[PDB]
Amino acid sequence: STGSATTTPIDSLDDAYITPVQIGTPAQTLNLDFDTGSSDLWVFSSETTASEVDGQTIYTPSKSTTAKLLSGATWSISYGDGSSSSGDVYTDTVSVGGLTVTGQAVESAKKVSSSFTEDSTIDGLLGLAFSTLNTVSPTQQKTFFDNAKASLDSPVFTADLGYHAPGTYNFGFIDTTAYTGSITYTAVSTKQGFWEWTSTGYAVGSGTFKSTSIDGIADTGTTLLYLPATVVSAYWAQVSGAKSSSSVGGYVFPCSATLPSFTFGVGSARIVIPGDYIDFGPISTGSSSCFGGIQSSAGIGINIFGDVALKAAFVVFNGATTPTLGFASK
Ligand SMILES: CCCC[C@H](NC(=O)[C@H](Cc1ccccc1)NC(=O)N1CCOCC1)C(=O)N[C@@H](CC1CCCCC1)C(O)(O)C(F)(F)C(=O)NC
Repeated sequence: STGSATTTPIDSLDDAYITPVQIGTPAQTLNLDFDTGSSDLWVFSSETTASEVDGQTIYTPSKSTTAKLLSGATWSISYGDGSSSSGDVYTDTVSVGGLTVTGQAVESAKKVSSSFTEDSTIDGLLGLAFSTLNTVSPTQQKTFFDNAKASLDSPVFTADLGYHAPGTYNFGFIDTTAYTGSITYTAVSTKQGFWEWTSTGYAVGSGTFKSTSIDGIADTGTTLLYLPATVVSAYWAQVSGAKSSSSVGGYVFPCSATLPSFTFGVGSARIVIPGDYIDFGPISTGSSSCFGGIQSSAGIGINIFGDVALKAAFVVFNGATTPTLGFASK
């Protein structure tokens, strides 16, 4: 079996991608952020504290015939940006893109932080990292993908993010029309439960490639590219008024710059992020100072290939028994 769903940026900087998902019987449609660095499917719900919901679409398990409370399960997550949510758990049927999974744990928020409340177009998350990270206690629950994987023609999904434009997640199959040339696949480490891989090095603009291993995670739920403070200095040194800013917390640059591209290595292959994908945009409505898309990881403590990097590529998460990550140009 297969499924094919359209994800669409939430805003005109592609800060994040929402993808329609059907939960329950009959279907409730919520739009979920597809998250490869987390392993919880959680949703806005009927049980969500009322003062914390603001225009989001809520799951009402009371209305679904397939919904069962999972008695005493609780869950509680917190993420890189300090956002958090917790609450209780049903199981229910979930479809993505035609692909149906029965008995999926759907974690129902009771309490979300302010950051969630603020973001009206995201009605919760669909984790796609490794099931080890799921936070439901006391019985850890499986991911959407792990539940599908039985049924799948092929235990891969693929991510094909767009630059200011809709893009597609596919389960079960590789669209050989979606990419040019060949996919290079590269080993994953599951140890910390991330799709963990190692980049082969980098180029700035039309500079020389440096060979150098950068360990990072492929993370569709993280907006920017976060690189070691060395790699990142190299890049912004090539941008005329660019500097590191304490008030902004970041690398800023005059909006009037052109950015050079960034190449990252995948085995012997090279992926090139066009300069314009790096252009985040104005830091504050009407400032002549723009925020960059390439940011240092020193403070976070892993390297993240976020959406800037992965929208440059057609990406396969091959969830075989030995997982791999495949990258191709498109
Ligand atoms: C500092 C490094 C991590 C930050 C990363 N978040 C991000 O990258 C959020 C994504 C977002 C877009 C729109 C609205 C709200 C959030 N964006 C963000 O912080 N910025 C600030 C810089 O401008 C660009 C957008 C993150 O926490 N990713 C989570 C999942 C998200 C959490 C917040 C809601 C959206 C999804 C993650 O699961 O992928 C994780 F790996 F980082 C994680 O915490 N695993 C436990």
